[PDB]
Parts: sequence; C-alpha cells; structure tokens
Amino acid sequence: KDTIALVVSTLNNPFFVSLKDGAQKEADKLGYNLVVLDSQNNPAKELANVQDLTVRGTKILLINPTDSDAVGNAVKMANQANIPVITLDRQATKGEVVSHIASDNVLGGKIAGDYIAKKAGEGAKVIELQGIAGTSAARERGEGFQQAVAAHKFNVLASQPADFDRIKGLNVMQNLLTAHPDVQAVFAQNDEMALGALRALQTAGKSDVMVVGFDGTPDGEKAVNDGKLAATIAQLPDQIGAKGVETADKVLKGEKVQAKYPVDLKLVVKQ
Ligand SMILES: O[C@@H]1[C@H](O)[C@H](O)CO[C@H]1O
Repeated sequence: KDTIALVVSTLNNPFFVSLKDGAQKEADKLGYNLVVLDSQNNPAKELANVQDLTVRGTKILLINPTDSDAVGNAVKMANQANIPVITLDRQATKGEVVSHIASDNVLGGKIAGDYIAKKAGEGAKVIELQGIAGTSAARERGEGFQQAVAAHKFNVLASQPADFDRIKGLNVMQNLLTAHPDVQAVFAQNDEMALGALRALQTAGKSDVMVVGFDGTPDGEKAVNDGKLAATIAQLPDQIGAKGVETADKVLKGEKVQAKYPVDLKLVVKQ
C-alpha cells in the first residue's frame, strides 16, 4: 500500500478533525495508507514532521500550513525529496505545490460583513476577531471583510487576532468589551473564536450583540440553531480532505490536475 501523509496545523479544532476524517474516508476507499501528523500550530514542529516523513516512504504530502510564509522551508524539503505537495485550506507562499484546495475566503469575509449590514444596519459598530496572522485564510477573510466595511460604512471599534482559538477568543473579547461596550456586531473569523466571544458576552450580560462565525462546525451550527450565533459561513472540511486524497491519487496515477480546486461556501442562518 502506498502511503499518503496528512500534516494538519492542529487537531484541537473540530474543523481540522472533520478535514482529517474526510481524508481518512477517501484514503480507505482508494486503498491508501494515511499517516496523520499534528503540527500543533508550531512551524518548528511542522518542519520536523515533514523531515520525518521524507524518509518514511511517503508517496504524497497533503499539508495544511501552520503559517503560509514560514511553511516554505518545509515545502522545499519535500521538493528536494521528490515528494509531490498538495496544500489544503491554507496556501504556501514559497515552494513547489502541485495543487491547492480551499474555500474562497475573500468571498467568505465579504458575505459575513454583508449579512451584518443587513441586520445591524449600515454604519454599524463592529469588532473583528482575526485568525492566526500569517495564514492565507485569516489574511483573505480580513480583505473580504474590509470590502464590506467600505461598502457599508462600518465603524470598526477594534480588530485583533485570537488565533482561531476558543479560549483566546473568549479572553480577547472580554478585554475588548470593557473598552468598547457600544459594540453592535462581531465578525469572528472562525466558529471556535465565535463561540468564545459568545461566552464572554454571556459572562458580561450582553445579549444584544450580533455574532457571525465561519466554518459551520457542529458546535457552530448548533449555536445558530439555538439562536445564540446569528450566522456562520459553512465550509466543507470533509470535502477538502477527500478532494486532497482524490487529487493525490490522480497525481500518483500520472494524471494531470488543476492547480486550484475551489470548495463552495454557504451562509447558514436559523430557519
Ligand atoms: O479554514 C480554516 C478554518 O476556518 C479553521 O477553523 C481555522 O483555520 C482556517 O484556515
């Protein structure tokens, strides 16, 4: 059996658990052996992971970068070892990559902002909880959101990273709340940060603030259904993982593939 490796940025996020499951299901279907390694949001750990795999008989590397710019060295190592690289969800700024599979994050950010404008109104006072700086995903969602900002004349009270993490999201929101009690809406660049922000609002007795997340994870969708989260932009993590293994199969089979494969987004609201 050929071995495909999946190096994921972290497993402490339901989104990446789903991405891993999607890849696992497809590997099983296509008869591949899937090795999963966790970089734990650490570029140093990611590099060590890739160095390790290059001598394990790995046929293809599926990588979800911890950082789009820092991952370059790891990609170049796979390149030297003649192991084809396919990036999933986040881009690699440097190094040779055969294919990239991800959502349109610029569109996602604009769509989230447009929905805020539709509910809280034009000129609304907003806070943005950004993802990990250095990732294409955070960068693109910010750009998209900025389009909605200019379009809807939003007043951005504060924008700050909470690293796609639920606990950091809670703490950052708690601190921002004390300095900006007049916030009307929050765009959280992923559901984990959105759920943390909701807990901060809960602790603070602020039920009047509209929160929009991103991912459509099981927890994210439940909160929308329970009326706590106003909306989330659903991605298809499982399909990103499956598409990665499928593309890996073609490459190994000598079939040529597209350099970029888009996966659809969907706005999710209650009802
Ligand atoms: O697209 C993914 C998901 O939003 C995840 O929750 C954080 O990392 C991003 O790159």
